[PDB]
Amino acid sequence: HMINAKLLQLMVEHSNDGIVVAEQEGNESILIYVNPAFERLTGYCADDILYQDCRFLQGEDHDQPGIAIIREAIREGRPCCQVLRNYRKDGSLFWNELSITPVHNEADQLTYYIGIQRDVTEHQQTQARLQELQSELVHVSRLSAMGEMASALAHELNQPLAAISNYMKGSRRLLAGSSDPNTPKVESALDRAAEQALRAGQIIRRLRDFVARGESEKRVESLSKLIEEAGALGLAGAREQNVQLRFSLDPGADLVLADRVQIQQVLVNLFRNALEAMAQSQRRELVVTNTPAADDMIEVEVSDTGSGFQDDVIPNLFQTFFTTKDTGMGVGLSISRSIIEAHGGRMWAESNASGGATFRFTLP
Amino acid sequence: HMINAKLLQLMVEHSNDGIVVAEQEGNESILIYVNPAFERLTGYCADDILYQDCRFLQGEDHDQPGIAIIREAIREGRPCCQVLRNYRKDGSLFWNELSITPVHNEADQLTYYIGIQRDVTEHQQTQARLQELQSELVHVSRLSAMGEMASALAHELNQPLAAISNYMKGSRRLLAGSSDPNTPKVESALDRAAEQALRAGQIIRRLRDFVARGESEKRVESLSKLIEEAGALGLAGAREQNVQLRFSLDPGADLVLADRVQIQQVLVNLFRNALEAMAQSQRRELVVTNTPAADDMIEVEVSDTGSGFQDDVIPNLFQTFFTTKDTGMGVGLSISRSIIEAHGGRMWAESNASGGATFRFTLP
Ligand SMILES: Cc1cc2nc3c(=O)[nH]c(=O)nc-3n(C[C@H](O)[C@H](O)[C@H](O)COP(=O)(O)O)c2cc1C
Ligand SMILES: Cc1cc2nc3c(=O)[nH]c(=O)nc-3n(C[C@H](O)[C@H](O)[C@H](O)COP(=O)(O)O)c2cc1C
Ligand SMILES: Nc1ncnc2c1ncn2[C@@H]1O[C@H](COP(=O)(O)OP(=O)(O)OP(=O)(O)O)[C@@H](O)[C@H]1O
Ligand SMILES: Nc1ncnc2c1ncn2[C@@H]1O[C@H](COP(=O)(O)OP(=O)(O)OP(=O)(O)O)[C@@H](O)[C@H]1O
Repeated sequence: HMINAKLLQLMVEHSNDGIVVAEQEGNESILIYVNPAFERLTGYCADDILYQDCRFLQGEDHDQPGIAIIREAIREGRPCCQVLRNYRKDGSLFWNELSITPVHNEADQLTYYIGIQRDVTEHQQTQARLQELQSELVHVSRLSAMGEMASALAHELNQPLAAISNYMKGSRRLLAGSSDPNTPKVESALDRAAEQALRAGQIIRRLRDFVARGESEKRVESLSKLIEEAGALGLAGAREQNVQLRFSLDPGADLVLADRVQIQQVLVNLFRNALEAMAQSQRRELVVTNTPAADDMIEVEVSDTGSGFQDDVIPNLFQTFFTTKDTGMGVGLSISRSIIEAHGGRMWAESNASGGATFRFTLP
Repeated sequence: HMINAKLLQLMVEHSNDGIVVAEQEGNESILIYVNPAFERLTGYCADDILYQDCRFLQGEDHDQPGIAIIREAIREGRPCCQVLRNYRKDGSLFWNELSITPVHNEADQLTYYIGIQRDVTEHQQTQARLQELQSELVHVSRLSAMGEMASALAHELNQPLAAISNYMKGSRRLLAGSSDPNTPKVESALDRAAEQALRAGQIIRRLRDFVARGESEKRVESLSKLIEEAGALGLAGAREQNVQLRFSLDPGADLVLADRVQIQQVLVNLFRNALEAMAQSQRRELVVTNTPAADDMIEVEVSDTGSGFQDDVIPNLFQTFFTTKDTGMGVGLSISRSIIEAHGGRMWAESNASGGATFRFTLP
């Protein structure tokens, strides 16, 4: 009609997408045409797999929810789109997105099917990794948050509880030189008061290390990889708010010794902090840069042109619970600073020439 | 090469996927064939859009990154796959996935292109909302974890600190009827000891309500909608780990009064907990069901066939910090029960007949 059928077949033959045509034979949907893209996608030759049902690509994996959906859609004659785990000739696993359209041929009085097949292995794998990274980030966020919470309340209670015990020791000394008949009752009451104060010390340390159970070591980590992993989580919104991203990396300064989950959470917090500071900024530029620093250490810098720092803010930063945000907890930077220094580096902040914020840290 | 080109054209014509053929004319890739699927996808008639470049679907939206990728891929003759913001005839926006394959016809000495076009508007939208839900979950996880923590250490310290103040009041009472010369010194020391206890009392509530700032809003919420949002986060792996999902919902008993972020986080925890319990299970079945239930309420049930509960476990459940997991906090169920009861319902647990766990809650 619009185009020669010979040309249309030529396009299908050379399409980069897997395209097959199948023929209904009872409970079989036997292949009657496959294009070279389908031969590459599946690793099979056309002369081998023709005139049998495509379900052989599943091989052994039959507990897939999409299989029943396809069978019902074929039984109803309606099209369908499902993702299945298929296996190529060499046995390698790929996820195959099947777009199947049942078509009825009047000339044959027979039912055919056209299937467009696309490899979504790369989509499934990066998505599955993001769910790992999302659950990993949530887990370490909750653990470290209560960790900073526990050390904060412990240190802030350290002074009043110690004062209580000091007043007990002083009162007991005053009561030592006493002959009053009620003195032993007072001394016993002061004893139990001292015990309860010490027990409060026991309690806070007990619930502190209940959320600190499970701690890690360090390993060789690629900065490129962890910057990309942290960016996938923390920088997902740059395009919608027009933040210009620049990752300036040093190939000579790419491998560091770091525990990947702690540096991930530092960068996620820095990335999110930077996006928030640039919400109302006219210039929106985020730069990440690595250089060797200290004496045979390596420094990573993340600078923004965001809302920046008032004169009083910078020295109140990296301090537990300090925040300028209505809903901020002010623990992100405090946890981050402790993490970088525990890795053998230093972490600090400064205003940049554009009125924004610059954070630096070093890693070995 | 295996089927008649007329039959192959018949399949392309009736494919549920948009399939077009274009012809290179300098910097133009003019349409020479579109199938009815593309006419429905684009809302245009074939007689209208033939023999012009498909770029009219972009309209004015030319600040799309895929346009440069497609233009260069066409210039190089290599295939490409990009998603673009296109607008149909009525002006409504849809996201279009373009698989373009440049093909060379020797008979013409001309370059053609075959394009498979599918509407991915829903995929892009559910993914963008999923990115929102992930950041939303991280935010409230850290907030609520320190929130249930703030009440936790306060409740465990409530007894020793109250005892300290009571022993101060009792000691002062004993010292009232005393003539010993050192008594006024003792009384003054006991006063400051009591003051430090009260100051420690202030401290825990102060650091408690620093994380209680954003805590107290409610709203009308759809259970169907929030179950799907929670499922997107918590149940993302059911298909890939072969968990059978069944949501048996009643549309007449679907709308409840609930604060959506807190119930979402309750469900996310239940969904992840259920997947973990079925990690080593031979039968993997997850059932979510809503029914009318109480004198004013509607009940939602989440049942699994997972590892279930040892005989001693259930009575320590819904209790803060009780966990059977090496890395667990044991606050999820505790936070969940407080959230559901604050929303006017009740929450409890029981073992099911398959050896797994069943959780129920009700909402108005
Ligand atoms: C045109 C067409 C193409 C198909 N391609 C594939 C495929 O590439 N991989 C696959 O695992 N199943 C594929 N299937 C699905 C199988 O043909 C089969 O219908 C499905 O596994 C469910 O059928 P069953 O319930 O009889 O197993 C395709 C089906 C049709 C109609
Ligand atoms: C076969 C084919 C189909 C195309 N279909 C679409 C389409 O449906 N929507 C769209 O926005 N662009 C589509 N394009 C892309 C445009 O034709 C154009 O190449 C693109 O906008 C980049 O070229 P330009 O930089 O000259 O605009 C298609 C291209 C080809 C070759
Ligand atoms: N990129 C930045 N630009 C400007 N100010 C920043 C930037 N990053 C952090 N800050 C400042 O640091 C303060 C503390 O931030 P921090 O990361 O510790 O926590 P937060 O963002 O307030 O809260 P939360 O713990 O919920 O993430 C913020 O209130 C803000 O004033
Ligand atoms: N669906 C379930 N099947 C079996 N056991 C479960 C299920 N849901 C919860 N549990 C049990 O309840 C215990 C407490 O769970 P809870 O939700 O309070 O926290 P958690 O999963 O241990 O930790 P976190 O709060 O960090 O997620 C778990 O250790 C687990 O043994």
